[PDB]
Amino acid sequence: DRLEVCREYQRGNCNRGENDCRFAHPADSTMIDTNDNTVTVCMDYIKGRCSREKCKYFHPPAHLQA
Ligand SMILES: [Zn+2]
Ligand SMILES: [Zn+2]
Repeated sequence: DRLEVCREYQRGNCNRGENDCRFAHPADSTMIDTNDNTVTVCMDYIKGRCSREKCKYFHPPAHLQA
């Protein structure tokens, strides 16, 4: 899974906010591919199985997985 990052979020301008927005709002420490502005998803998280203390892969909220 490779999710499109919210360009408005990246420039400090997302008026929808993270909860509503259907694009990714990744943390500054999260792996991002600058070639296409996507974040590769943590597949463990999708299954409720990510127990890593500091995972560097995007954990998509429920409304993005929908
Ligand atoms: Zn957004
Ligand atoms: Zn994870």
